[PDB]
Amino acid sequence: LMQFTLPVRLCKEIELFHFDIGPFENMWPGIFVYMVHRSCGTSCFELEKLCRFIMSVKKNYRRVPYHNWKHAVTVAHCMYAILQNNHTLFTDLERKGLLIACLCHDLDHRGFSNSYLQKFDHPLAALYSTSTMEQHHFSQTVSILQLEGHNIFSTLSSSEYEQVLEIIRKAIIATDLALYFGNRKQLEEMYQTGSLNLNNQSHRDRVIGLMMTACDLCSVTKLWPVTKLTANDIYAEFWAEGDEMKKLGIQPIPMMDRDKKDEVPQGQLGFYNAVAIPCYTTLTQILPPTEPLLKACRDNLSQWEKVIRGEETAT
Ligand SMILES: CN(C)C(=O)c1nn(C)cc1NC(=O)c1nc(C2CC2)ccc1Nc1cncnc1
Ligand SMILES: [Mg+2]
Ligand SMILES: [Zn+2]
Repeated sequence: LMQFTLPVRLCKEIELFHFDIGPFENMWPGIFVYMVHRSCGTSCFELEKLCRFIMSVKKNYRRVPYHNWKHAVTVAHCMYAILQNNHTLFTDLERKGLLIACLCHDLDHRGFSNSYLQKFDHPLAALYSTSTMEQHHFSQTVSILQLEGHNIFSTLSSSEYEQVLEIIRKAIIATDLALYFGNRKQLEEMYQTGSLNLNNQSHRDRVIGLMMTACDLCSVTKLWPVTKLTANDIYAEFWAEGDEMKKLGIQPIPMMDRDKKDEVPQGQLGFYNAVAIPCYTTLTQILPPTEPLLKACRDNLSQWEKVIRGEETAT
């Protein structure tokens, strides 16, 4: 067989949750295939269809500061690390579907929130009244799957194809952060009452939802220099959206106002406490080997505190 390999440093460090995929775009499809071959298997996908699918997905991501091709592969790699360290817990269809869900989860993102689309009266807001962008991301995934020579699931039965698409659909919808709050609360009680049951499909759905949120935010789980630089990229988008809110004569929320740039360290503090820490805490309870995500999330929370006390800088 033709096995995918990586340089020595990458081969070792890709197994770490805090791996950064690096600045060479041309290496990211190779890295994604390697992760697919090792987490799923070399026979999960025809290599020629996968490559065509990968390059078609890449083409349908946009040149935006944060919600771009690099973010898709990064999110997929966080899922890879969760799968390799919990390998006994997941089905064949789930390994197949989830890495693909992660690659496709922000397809055709123009760098604007569901809220901006509602206030702008974007046509997508008419079509999908909730999880607007996320329903578009799924719609874009299905389009690509339906291109000639792009059916990477061609060997699945009709009912399997439908299950894996349903895994992908729910995984992509779960990245709507507005749904994460409710989902984490439900999973918290379920765990603390001992009712959570991984043979319960509606419970699997919620756990995978939580893995998708964890994967989606995994930029807060990287070494500090990666986390700090990546924060410029998301705020570059938040600020462009705030400008656009102002153009509609609407005051943006604080994190999207580029005039409130000096309040980023406190807004980050707010975000780690209200969102990130709860997220990885609950994920660590349910999947103990996902610990290093929460550790690295706490370490970066500590770094934002150092920035607020002026012991560290945010260039
Ligand atoms: C709901 N709330 C309160 C928020 O979304 C929120 N409020 N503030 C003040 C910041 C927020 N979010 C982010 O910073 C953020 N969001 C996403 C998701 C929503 C798009 C992802 C990463 C984020 N950060 C980040 C990224 N890469 C490196 N380091 C940090
Ligand atoms: Mg998204
Ligand atoms: Zn995302």
